[PDB]
Amino acid sequence: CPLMVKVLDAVRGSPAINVAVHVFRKAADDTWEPFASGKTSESGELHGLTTEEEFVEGIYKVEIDTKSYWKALGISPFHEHAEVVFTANDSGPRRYTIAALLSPYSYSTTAVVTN
Amino acid sequence: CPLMVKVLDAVRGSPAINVAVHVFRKAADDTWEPFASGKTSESGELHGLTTEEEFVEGIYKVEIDTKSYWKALGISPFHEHAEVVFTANDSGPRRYTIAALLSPYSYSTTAVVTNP
Amino acid sequence: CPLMVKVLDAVRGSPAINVAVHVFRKAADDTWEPFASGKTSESGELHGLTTEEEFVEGIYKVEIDTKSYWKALGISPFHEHAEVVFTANDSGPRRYTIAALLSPYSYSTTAVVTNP
Amino acid sequence: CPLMVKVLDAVRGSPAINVAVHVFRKAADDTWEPFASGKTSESGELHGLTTEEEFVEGIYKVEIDTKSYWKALGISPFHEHAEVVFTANDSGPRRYTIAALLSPYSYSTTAVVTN
Ligand SMILES: *B(O)c1ccc(/C=C/c2cccc(B(O)O)c2)c(Cl)c1
Ligand SMILES: *B(O)c1ccc(/C=C/c2cccc(B(O)O)c2)c(Cl)c1
Repeated sequence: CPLMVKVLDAVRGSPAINVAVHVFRKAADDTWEPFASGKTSESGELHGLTTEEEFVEGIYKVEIDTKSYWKALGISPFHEHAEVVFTANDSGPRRYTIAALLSPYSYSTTAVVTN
Repeated sequence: CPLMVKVLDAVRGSPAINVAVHVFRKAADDTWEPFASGKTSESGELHGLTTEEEFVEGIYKVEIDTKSYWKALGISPFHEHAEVVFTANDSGPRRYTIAALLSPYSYSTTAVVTNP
Repeated sequence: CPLMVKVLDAVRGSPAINVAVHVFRKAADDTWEPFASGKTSESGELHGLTTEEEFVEGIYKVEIDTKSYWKALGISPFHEHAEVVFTANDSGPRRYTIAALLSPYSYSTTAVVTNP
Repeated sequence: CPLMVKVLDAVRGSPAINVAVHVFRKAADDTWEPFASGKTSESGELHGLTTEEEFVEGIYKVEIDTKSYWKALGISPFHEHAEVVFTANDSGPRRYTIAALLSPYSYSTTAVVTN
């Protein structure tokens, strides 16, 4: 698990369950090609998106469908989705956790990058 | 205005209006003495808490009554309040904005510190 | 001023000054068309991006160039930028403030939406 | 583990390691009595603070010594510490994770409350 995504709900104080997540890698023509996707688990987590062989250096975009998550809960959301765009850098063995904390009109995201 | 408090609502996408704020200052005997208090306005801002003369070096606690705020909107929030504790003016007088972004089970706070 | 962007620095406790901001609008062919751009001022605010006439219903993307900002301070940040994507004015014209609080490996964003 | 504390570093993108955490419970005279404490692990986590028998309903304060954490890294911090004050409510079996994401002039905290 070179790449994990974790999503939390700031309104209900819970994991954000069954949230669609799409990962894209930037191509040479500078467009976003699908790379991996899934739905978050009961623990708000999404594992097994990629493997260390496939997860090469490059720019990646993690898109979290926050709008559908809120809509299914009956709450009026602001954002179309939440997007996290970052460079994967090989300099040193790294595991990446992309965490997002969601509110209807706000979100915050952080990266936890470890050996 | 050496100390201003700004409060936003992350559920409604609006200023957080009518939020009670209490400020304390740590006294010599190490207890929290009441220093100033007020209510955020329609813009979510609380001005006029203190003056440059009164706002001396010290350790201050800004306690924002988040629970009352959420309860009136029908939500039973996690936190009793949000408190922000910091040393002020120890390198000379500064202007401090204490900003908070509120959700029922979460909040964020940041400080903007400027030199007049 | 129907659209304003405000950017704060969580490491320095200050406005984030000289941050490039690019705004796009989703066109009919579903591509992102350049809509407006600018630089945050000394107060971390970016005013004057658009007008009530120009700022029609649509899906907008506000892209904040966080990486350039951190790089100039010597920090190699995690994110390429912060992007904020939202439908605007679909219930009539509103005023939008897009606020962001920046750290090298993290950021938060919130929207304040008011009705004039 | 009825109560867990997790602390992350937003500047370095890592767990906040070896951070002192103090938990207090509010007493009848409305003063804060020490309840539990520890230092965060290598994963920025602090487990085993209490047990379900001891963790009764009441108001608790979690104090995170953020100032010492930043000082030991050579970074000038704003806050004296970060404090999280909440009511533990029995209505339903609950596990509490108090998470905090730290910057030198800012922090955010959320509660993840699950069965
Ligand atoms: B939590 O991660 C968080 C707290 C606070 C803010 C916003 C602060 C703000 C917004 C508009 C104006 C001012 B001011 O200096 O008058 C401050 C965010 Cl985005 C996130
Ligand atoms: B502030 O706006 C903020 C606070 C906390 C988080 C996420 C915390 C987290 C990350 C990974 C795992 C767990 B856990 O419950 O084991 C919690 C963010 Cl993104 C932002």
